[PDB]
Amino acid sequence: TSGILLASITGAGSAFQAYAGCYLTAFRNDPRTLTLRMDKTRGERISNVLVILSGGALSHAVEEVVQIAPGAVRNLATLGASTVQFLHN
Repeated sequence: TSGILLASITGAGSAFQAYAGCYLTAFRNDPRTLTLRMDKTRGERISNVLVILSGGALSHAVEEVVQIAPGAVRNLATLGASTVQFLHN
């Protein structure tokens, strides 16, 4: 239960370093979804990000693995969470 509050992510987007050399932008285009665009990885290889959603409607955190190429997008439901963190899987 650490991260940025989802309420602080807007349609404009915010950029994160998930782990060394791996950068992504998160956008919140509606209150139910989080859109992740992969921006850069070491060697431009497929990412290996762990997304952790917590708080809010969630009594316990939920995690999702995101393995996508730079330039690709992953949409995920936020499940009423308050908080999100990006880490290395």
